[PDB]
Amino acid sequence: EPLTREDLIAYLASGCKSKEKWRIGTEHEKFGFEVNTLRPMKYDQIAELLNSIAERFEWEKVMEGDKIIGLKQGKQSISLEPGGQFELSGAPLETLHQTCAEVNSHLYQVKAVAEEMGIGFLGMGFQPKWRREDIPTMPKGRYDIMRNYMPKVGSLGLDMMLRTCTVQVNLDFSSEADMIRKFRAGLALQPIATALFANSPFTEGKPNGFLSMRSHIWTDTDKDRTGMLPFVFDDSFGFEQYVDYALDVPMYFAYRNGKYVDCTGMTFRQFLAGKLPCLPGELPTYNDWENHLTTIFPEVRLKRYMEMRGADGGPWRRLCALPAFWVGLLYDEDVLQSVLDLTADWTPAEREMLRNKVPVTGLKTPFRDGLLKHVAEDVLKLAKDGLERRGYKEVGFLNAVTEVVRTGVTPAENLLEMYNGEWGQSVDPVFQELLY
Amino acid sequence: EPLTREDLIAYLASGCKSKEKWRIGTEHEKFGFEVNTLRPMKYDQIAELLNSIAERFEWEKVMEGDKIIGLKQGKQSISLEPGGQFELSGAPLETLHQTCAEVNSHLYQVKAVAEEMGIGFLGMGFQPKWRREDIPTMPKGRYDIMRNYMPKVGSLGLDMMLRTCTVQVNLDFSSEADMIRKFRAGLALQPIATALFANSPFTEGKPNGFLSMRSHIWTDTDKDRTGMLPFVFDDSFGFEQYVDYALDVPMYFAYRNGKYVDCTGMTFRQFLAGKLPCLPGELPTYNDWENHLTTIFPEVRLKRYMEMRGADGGPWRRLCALPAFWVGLLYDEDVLQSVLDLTADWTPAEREMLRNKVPVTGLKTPFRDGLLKHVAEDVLKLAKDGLERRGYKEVGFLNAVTEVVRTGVTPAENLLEMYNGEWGQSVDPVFQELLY
Ligand SMILES: N[C@@H](CCC(=O)O)C(=O)O
Ligand SMILES: N[C@@H](CCC(=O)O)C(=O)O
Ligand SMILES: [Mg+2]
Ligand SMILES: [Mg+2]
Repeated sequence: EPLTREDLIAYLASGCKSKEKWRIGTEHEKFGFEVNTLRPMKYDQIAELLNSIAERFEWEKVMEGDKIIGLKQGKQSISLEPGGQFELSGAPLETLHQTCAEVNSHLYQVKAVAEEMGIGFLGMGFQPKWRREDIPTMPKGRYDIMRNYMPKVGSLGLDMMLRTCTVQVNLDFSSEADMIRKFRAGLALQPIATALFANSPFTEGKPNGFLSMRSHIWTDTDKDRTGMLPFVFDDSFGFEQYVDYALDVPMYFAYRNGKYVDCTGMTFRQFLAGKLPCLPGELPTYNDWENHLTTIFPEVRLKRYMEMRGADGGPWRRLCALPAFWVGLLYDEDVLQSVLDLTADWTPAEREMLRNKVPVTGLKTPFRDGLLKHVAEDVLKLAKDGLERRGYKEVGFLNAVTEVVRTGVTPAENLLEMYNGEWGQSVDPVFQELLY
Repeated sequence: EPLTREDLIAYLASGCKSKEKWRIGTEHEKFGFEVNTLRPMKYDQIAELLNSIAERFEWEKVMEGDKIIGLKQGKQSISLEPGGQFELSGAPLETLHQTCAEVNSHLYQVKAVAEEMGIGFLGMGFQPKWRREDIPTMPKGRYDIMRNYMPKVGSLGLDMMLRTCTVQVNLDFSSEADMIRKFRAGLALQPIATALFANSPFTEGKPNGFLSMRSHIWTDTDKDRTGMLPFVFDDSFGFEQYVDYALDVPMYFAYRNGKYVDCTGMTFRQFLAGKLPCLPGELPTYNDWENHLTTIFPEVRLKRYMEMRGADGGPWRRLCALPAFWVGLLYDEDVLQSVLDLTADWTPAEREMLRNKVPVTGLKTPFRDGLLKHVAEDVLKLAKDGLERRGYKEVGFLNAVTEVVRTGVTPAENLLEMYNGEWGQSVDPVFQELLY
């Protein structure tokens, strides 16, 4: 009995969980580099790193052919982005104390192997030193397919793939109503998160004119699968409408017979009808749908959980702060409403503007009769309220962004200040400044 | 059916484990201090620390009355030495990668709570700044009993209790023959470990004339229950002879009716006969025997496992190095024999001398036609051989002592060099230098 559109809707809806079952999934990506040369870490070094972590700390190996590309341990996964960015996808955890302990565990295991390899890790949103052609490409079929497709849909998507790092958080919803509310809160506030975590002002050894070049890159990666999703704020919005959106987003690939088939320029509607030209007659599974859902990259993404996709990679205290920010805003029901009331009369154009201007000016971005800084003050207060109300003593995790909001000065701006003062207008010291 | 001497022997013998079942138990102690004042951390702060770790990181509370004095999580325990020294007693682990991960986990959890309390931790062998009367006394009955007894048996035992920190390792034996061999290897080499980890040259803000004042303190704590145990090297030595030794060591207390009874100046032989004056008619259990065994403090201690008791507390890389040192020497059968051959013609006087002089001169201690440094070169080579042969890639854990052996310069000596140069003959910067 083949899958239908209605099944695809139900798949998203099956993510619905009672408040007591809500968890926090935190993912972050890091640039590996040779300590002596600063050169980006190569696949051969990455494979040694993965193999050694697996043996020392009891992880299961994830393979593509004879190539190790990741690790699994319970509900944690370690994986590789296209330019070797080294990712932890954490477990679904109950508290942010557990989240930060999980981040520390990972950083410890990584460094315990990498140190004798002469390898360091950098927490930034965009690779500050090296050109696109300097970046190692990982031996993964799905990335080869994507690398070929990116140039067809934008100028900066290859930089997304090879030269950016994010920290994100994955969160749960209890119902469609709850999902709609979190999606709208998450989208309206995403540019505030982008500003607070902005950490990518350098390209190839110089300032690039941005505070988050990473966030900027996502505005010219591919228009079919990015952005602020204004339709989410339409009264019609719901699981059904997100499915229709996703069905309109062209496919990258389908996994069949052990490998990723290039299905670029094709649609999941074709797949549903058994009429994918890359796979004539094959019918999709839930895994196929899940796979397709994971090729969509808006500022907030929906699957069986919701992803806040807004934020630059950063040092460990910000890795623990990102999930804390969103937990406080979205996991307290009153605070969630407060965000909705705060952002209720924001127009589609205003949201779009904030998303587009924040990468340049961060919290100094003008907004109405003031700066984005003033809105960030209100939102941070709310985030702290929600952590306090959770009763787990998690509010100290927002310490790492309290000073940013207070001063209106982003992390990227602090880096630029060092670059111009103490660093003698070189980015090389950032590899010590932001070393894990 | 009451316990007999033969049962007490069998209790030690029940520790015997097949090589595949051997594990590594690592314990270390740390001084807590207020970051601003450097004052030693008080019991009220300690209780908050313990309570917060328990709640955040899921530890079970260990109580004495309404007073929290420790935590339990599986086979790990956190506990308090008499002056508040903050101890982790780790799980029995298979590899040193696991050991060091365990140390990191603990340091992370401690710091994650202590930072907002304004509390730091110092890894040293002896409290470098404060007087004996400055040290908080923990509200534990068994320590109150001990504090009263110490002055009756030495001048420095109160300093042992209040002002020292160790890192130790607990290891397994397969049989009585194996136990005898490890005990003799462990005793003969203990002063080499003491020298390599020597990290206590300051008393009350000045140099005290030693490299390990901590190790020195153990030579005037109590002669009945300390030292190099020359009888271990007698041909008669075995489980039986250790039991006779322990039976000769006077008791501190017995736990009965929820509390520690003062049984100082009494013996376990009295207990065995039901003739303890502190507990007339009570007969001992295995727990009572275990309790008594844990009031014996030689350079190597025997219970159901063997403890290397030689080494000063220190920074995290030395916490992982201590257990690695002994694992390489004692857990490879060939290396174990090599240690025995190396130390075969060492006399009781020579061993005693090394134990007594190492606290003053470390690796510069004369020994025969050279310095202790030259013996340490041989022993470190052997330790590395044993780690290599284990096949777990654990040899990098001896990196933290390779330079000490090479140069013949102890950690204590490096501290003294800083004290006299950069620190302006104050010990206060050690609280930053050796901050966890
Ligand atoms: N590395 C991308 C995110 C890639 C992904 O996980 O989809 C970024 O910096 O935003
Ligand atoms: N704190 C003591 C060891 C105490 C014990 O655990 O018996 C030392 O520095 O050696
Ligand atoms: Mg990723
Ligand atoms: Mg102890």
